[PDB]
Amino acid sequence: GTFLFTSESVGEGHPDKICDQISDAVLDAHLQQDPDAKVACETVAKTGMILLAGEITSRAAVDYQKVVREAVKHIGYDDSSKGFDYKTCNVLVALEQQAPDIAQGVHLDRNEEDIGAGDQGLMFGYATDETEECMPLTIVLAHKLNAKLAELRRNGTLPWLRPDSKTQVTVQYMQDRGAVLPIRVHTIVISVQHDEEVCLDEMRDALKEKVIKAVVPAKYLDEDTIYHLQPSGRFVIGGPQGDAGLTGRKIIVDTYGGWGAHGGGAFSGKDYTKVDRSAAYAARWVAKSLVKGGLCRRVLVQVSYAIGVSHPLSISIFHYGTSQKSERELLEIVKKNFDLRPGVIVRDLDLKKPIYQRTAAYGHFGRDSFPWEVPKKLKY
Amino acid sequence: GTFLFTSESVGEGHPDKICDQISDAVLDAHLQQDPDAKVACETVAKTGMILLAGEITSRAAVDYQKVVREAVKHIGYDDSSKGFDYKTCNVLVALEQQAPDIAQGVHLDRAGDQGLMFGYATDETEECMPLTIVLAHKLNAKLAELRRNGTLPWLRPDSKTQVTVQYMQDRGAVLPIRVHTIVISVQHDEEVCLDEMRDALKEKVIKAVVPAKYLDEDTIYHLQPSGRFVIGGPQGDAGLTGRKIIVDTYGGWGAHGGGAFSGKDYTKVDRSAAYAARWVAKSLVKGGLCRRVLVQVSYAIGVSHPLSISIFHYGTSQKSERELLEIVKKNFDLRPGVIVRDLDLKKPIYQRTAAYGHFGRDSFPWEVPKKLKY
Amino acid sequence: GTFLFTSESVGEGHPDKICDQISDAVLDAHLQQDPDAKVACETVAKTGMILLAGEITSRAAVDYQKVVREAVKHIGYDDSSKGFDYKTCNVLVALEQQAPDIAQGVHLDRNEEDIGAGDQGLMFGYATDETEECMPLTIVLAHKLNAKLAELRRNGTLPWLRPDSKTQVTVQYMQDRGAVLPIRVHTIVISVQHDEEVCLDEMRDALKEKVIKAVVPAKYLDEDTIYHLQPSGRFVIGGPQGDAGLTGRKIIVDTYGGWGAHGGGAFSGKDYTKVDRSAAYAARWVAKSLVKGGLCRRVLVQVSYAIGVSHPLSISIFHYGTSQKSERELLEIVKKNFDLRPGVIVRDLDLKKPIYQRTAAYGHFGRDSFPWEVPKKLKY
Amino acid sequence: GTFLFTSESVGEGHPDKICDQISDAVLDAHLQQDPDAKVACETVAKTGMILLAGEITSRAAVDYQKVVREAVKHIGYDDSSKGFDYKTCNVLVALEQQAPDIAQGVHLDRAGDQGLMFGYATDETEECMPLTIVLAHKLNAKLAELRRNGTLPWLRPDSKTQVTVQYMQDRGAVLPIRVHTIVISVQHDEEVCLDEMRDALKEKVIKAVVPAKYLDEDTIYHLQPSGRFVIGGPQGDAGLTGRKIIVDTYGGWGAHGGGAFSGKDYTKVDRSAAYAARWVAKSLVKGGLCRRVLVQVSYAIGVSHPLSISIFHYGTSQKSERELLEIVKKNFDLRPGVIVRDLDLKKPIYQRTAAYGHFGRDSFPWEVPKKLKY
Ligand SMILES: Nc1ncnc2c1ncn2[C@@H]1O[C@H](CO)[C@@H](O)[C@H]1O
Ligand SMILES: Nc1ncnc2c1ncn2[C@@H]1O[C@H](CO)[C@@H](O)[C@H]1O
Ligand SMILES: [K+]
Ligand SMILES: [K+]
Ligand SMILES: [K+]
Ligand SMILES: [K+]
Ligand SMILES: [Mg+2]
Ligand SMILES: [Mg+2]
Ligand SMILES: [Mg+2]
Ligand SMILES: [Mg+2]
Repeated sequence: GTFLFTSESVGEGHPDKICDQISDAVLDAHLQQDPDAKVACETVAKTGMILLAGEITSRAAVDYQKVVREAVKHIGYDDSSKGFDYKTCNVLVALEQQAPDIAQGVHLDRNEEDIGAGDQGLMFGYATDETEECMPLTIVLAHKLNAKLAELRRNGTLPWLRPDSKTQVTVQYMQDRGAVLPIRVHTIVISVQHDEEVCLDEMRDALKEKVIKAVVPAKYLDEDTIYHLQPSGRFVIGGPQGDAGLTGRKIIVDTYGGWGAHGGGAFSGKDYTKVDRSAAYAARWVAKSLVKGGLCRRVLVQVSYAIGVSHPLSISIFHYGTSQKSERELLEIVKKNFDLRPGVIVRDLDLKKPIYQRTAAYGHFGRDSFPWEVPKKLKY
Repeated sequence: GTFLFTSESVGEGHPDKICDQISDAVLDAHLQQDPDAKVACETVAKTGMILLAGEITSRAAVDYQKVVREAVKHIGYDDSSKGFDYKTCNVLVALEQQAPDIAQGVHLDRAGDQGLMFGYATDETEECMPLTIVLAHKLNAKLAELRRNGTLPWLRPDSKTQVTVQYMQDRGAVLPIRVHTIVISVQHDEEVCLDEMRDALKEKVIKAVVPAKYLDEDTIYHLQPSGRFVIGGPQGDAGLTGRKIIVDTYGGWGAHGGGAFSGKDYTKVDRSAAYAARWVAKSLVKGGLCRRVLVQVSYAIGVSHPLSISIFHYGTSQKSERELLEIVKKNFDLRPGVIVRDLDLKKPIYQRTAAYGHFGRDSFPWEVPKKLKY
Repeated sequence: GTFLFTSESVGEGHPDKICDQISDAVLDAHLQQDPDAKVACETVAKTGMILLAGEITSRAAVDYQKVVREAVKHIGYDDSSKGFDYKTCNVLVALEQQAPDIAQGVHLDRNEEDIGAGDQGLMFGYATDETEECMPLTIVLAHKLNAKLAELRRNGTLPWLRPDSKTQVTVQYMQDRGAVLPIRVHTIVISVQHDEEVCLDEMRDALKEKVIKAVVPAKYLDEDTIYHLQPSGRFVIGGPQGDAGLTGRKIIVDTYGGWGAHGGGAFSGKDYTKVDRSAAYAARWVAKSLVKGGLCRRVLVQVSYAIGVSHPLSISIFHYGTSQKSERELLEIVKKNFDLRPGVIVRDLDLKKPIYQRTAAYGHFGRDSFPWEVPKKLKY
Repeated sequence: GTFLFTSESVGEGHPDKICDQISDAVLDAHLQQDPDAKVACETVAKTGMILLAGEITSRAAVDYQKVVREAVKHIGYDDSSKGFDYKTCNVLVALEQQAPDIAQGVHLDRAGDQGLMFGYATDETEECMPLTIVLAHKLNAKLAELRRNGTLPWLRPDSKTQVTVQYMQDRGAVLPIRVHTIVISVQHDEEVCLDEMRDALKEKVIKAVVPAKYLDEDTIYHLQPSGRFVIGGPQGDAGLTGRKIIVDTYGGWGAHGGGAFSGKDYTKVDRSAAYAARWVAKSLVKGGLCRRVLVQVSYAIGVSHPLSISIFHYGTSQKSERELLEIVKKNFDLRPGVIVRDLDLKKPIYQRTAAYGHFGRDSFPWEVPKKLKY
């Protein structure tokens, strides 16, 4: 019955993640001035360049140079020696108005609850009782390891740390009547960018003692746990230098780390009419409500939409055999407790609030301060 | 016992898919001249612009003006009236190409990344793929065919489809009963009327693609649901490489452990090993060992052979998951270098993978089952 | 004593001129909302692309996509068949704030009259009594031929005309005690973009009869005047297609067509603190005031500046031998009648007004509606 | 009888001059592999960005990453602290290159543009150039020399200079009396103080460059007149090719009929014929025929020989303007193809022309006088 599972996470300096964070900084800037801004901001990062491309219709007046550069500064790129500098990089902007064909078809002249989905697509929600955050342990640990790196970097506990990082966590699992039971951490891989003025031995020791031991519960670590710390050796240069990144290229990392399923839509740079984000958030909220409500131990939720149509086209519940209720009974409960129109989801989850930059690293799910992470008390 | 499941696909002129096709055209162009080229090509598309970005190690000299413009012409974007024109678009090249290692070039006498790849196969179609995503793909292909042959000359290249199937289950296998809902949105000229479009989409597209047994009086049609789709392509929506990874794979079914395919050469194990894991899954189903199967392959830093393989048959096999694993190990060598030899992955066939799905197609080595010995 | 002289002019669709006009559309957009905007907007045009690059510090909120596209539409590029389309071209924007080192050094915390020159440089003014506009006849005729093409194109008199054009006018001159006397037009070259649906014979006839005869005084045209009309044959595609243009690459065309001298500075995209524009305008005003005042028949004026310094570093007057007064006497007259500080020039010539897009084709000099073309009555 | 005249020059790291040097580096790279390459390369520079745009017909395969980055490194922009770094800048390539004509490539057995070009020469310096622009150039060169040898290591690459000379005239010749005003603005580090900079600029730069006879107690110095120039290069001011055409030529003296030089091959007659007209003017002065001279050469559509040549000697010749014209016609063939052979203009020497002036330099064929027969 046993298996290994591995999830990845990347730090704020990974070029794909730079792009997600910039995209969401641009979104939040619009939303601070215009709660109804329509935003579809894609970011591209490569040697010496950030480019913004997409569609925005907004009453806000946003200084894109400042927003981009300040976000790059926040990430921690302020020098050639690091591979990238917010002060001297190229910032190119190709942002236009949202197509009138789209605007007319989705949101123009409609009451808020009746706003059409901004696009077709499918979205999944997932939850699992194996952690208190109702997330897979592999992806929880991978994200927490990258967050701890950035925390220690920014407060000066390990001042040699730089922004680019990647972590991979392999956990050995047992199964229990469709639930999954994590038993031990099999392997932890951590690669992190660093200043020239530190040796590998010191870094590797710090990674084990100040990062891994601070984050991973001791019960899961044992004599046979494999540690690959700076496995490729030195990593002085990182970020976009000799690399290319794009918004929405870490969607598995952003969600459940390979668990459950994904509908393919990216989250970052998109306002709530883009169901790729708002309905995946709501479906997470549904999944977590079902598990915390004690209706199942593990659950996958699918929803889908058509451009310009307010209501979901389909809703599906898969409980992995972990409920006394049938999947049809759970679906009926979901339909009685949730209204998954984007114009209702927006009110329920407060999705005009400019909190999206916070979502763009360390996973969109599993943190308690977001409204989709507060379970709904269900009536049935 | 019944449930719904939904998958989508997009056309060749969807802006994200334009980028996947260009990224793979770039890969193919390199491989044609240098079979050992290393390519990590990202494409970005917005109004008027094709931007290429990324890292290449290669001996090839590629004419990007030609490669990009021919791809765009082939997709069908050849006039400003359509929103994009291969003749007049801006091709920006930001690719960083270097020569291969000098010392090894003169060495005339001749993978480590912790993660997992998933393969999936189901007997519900002959493609060994979910019906939802098979139909979604074929609906886009049909639109391109009818556009290109002049049957529906009001069609433009950008299209999206979505199919919801009502299924029942039988001992872990999934049995399609009927198509519940079809969405089609396709870019169009300024003369055709909405009634005429909706009729053609049902009668000449959907009914030519979906087996009649799956269509009934209750099937729901959302055809041109936005009302007007004249602006399309990159003009309407920015595109990037690797933003249709679920379209490229299994449509929400099975699992995905991360990574996009297009614009990456065969040494990127998250492409090559995903193709191998598909090959294994399809071999098990076509071999009659499983009706449905998820093949999960983990690789470790410092091991070439997989760290571990798990086979999840959903209860559709008489044999245990452990017995199937033993059959897999005796019949497949999933070291990444062996994969690339067995599936002939140095050949420039990647552009063809970049629309209508990487899986389920009638034309790639990973879609040819291996005859298993056991 | 005789010589030939040739000047060129280009139409609004010439790729360099597209860039000047866009640069000045961006300037005027800023100035409409913020009269004190600092603008240094360079434009680049090539196949399917307009890029803006430079420095702007302004209270205005400017929609660069709309400003660029509307200017391209105004020029007349709205279809692939023409080589360029405002609807579907790429517009990239790389506009940042003016460097604080520059701002502090030039204009910050200073009274308006004491504002420092925005840069060092040298500038020339020129005037000549050979036309009523006080301009060389070669450049007057070259500009007027391109203007007449755009006029007839836009009002539908010759609907096959497209925006790209180039004209070259060779005039035979005599000299008269340092003045120049135009005698005859030696050669007129006109190339103009056109729709596919017209033949060369019809175009050539129209160019002679509706353009050249409407614009060039009959006295200068004779039996030996050489006409090269569509000399390279068909010209269906023009503008940025397979070409590249930049702001400030037509500075000779913009000024005196090869006559007098040039200090090297471009005009378009620059607010009045950039002496490259404001002091060249003032020096034109000085030159024209001297000629119309009857102090000389032909005159060249030089001025120069240092970054951050309000006053000119040098002023020089060269009268070609066409005055009874010495060059030193004329200089003394100029210094008594003009204050060539940029902060004074701005008030005299009304240079915060958003009229700059009008300057960007058909020459900055010679038109009566601009304040630098109204002679100052001189006291001496 | 005295007057002032002012000319300027800029350093290698002035952003417009960066672009001229890159455009000509691109030209040279093409010519090194293909002497018949046609090049019209525009460079744009702004914070973090080198953009190449333009049309090329050539058989060469050029590594733009290398050509651009090496040029920037050579100029001295190698760290973010200086505002620009060759290591980390974005190189965007939008050049459109095509192969030469297929039919003529197989033709194995082997200019029309109405306009004028001006040449100018003056005996006031040995360079045969105005003192104003000679001094302005040399002041920038001195700054680069002292920066590069570590004498003044607080110097950065971006610099501008301007020199105003008080002249008298003698029968049309111009005689420099004294330097009236010097401006120097040069980018600098964050540690050096303004007093120290101003002293070094006067004592180690100006006094090492300007002949002492021209400096006096009344010479006006504007050294670092802005007060602070730490931000510089493309970060501070966008650069473009062909925006220093007066710096490249005669500094306001003589005349200019239009056109920039850099990034254009020898078949662009407004480069080649401008060089020839300089050659003619310098030959007349060095031959003792003129002290000062403006050579005006007109070309006509459909004539290879110039349509007309006028020689304006300002009264500095015993011979009439007509007699000088006859000497020019007997000694020079100004057909553009003959020019390119005589001045050896297919050689890749253009990058060297792109800073410190095209005229007056000790190293180009157009600056070597022709011995005249008359
Ligand atoms: N007016 C429209 N109606 C329906 N779909 C559209 C429209 N415009 C663009 N699309 C499609 O939706 C995607 C996301 O906006 C585009 O890439 C395109 O395929
Ligand atoms: N703070 C400054 N002081 C003086 N000159 C400057 C400053 N910043 C830039 N420059 C120079 O002036 C030019 C135009 O702004 C630049 O290319 C640069 O050479
Ligand atoms: K059990
Ligand atoms: K998009
Ligand atoms: K006379
Ligand atoms: K500039
Ligand atoms: Mg999507
Ligand atoms: Mg997309
Ligand atoms: Mg200037
Ligand atoms: Mg400049």
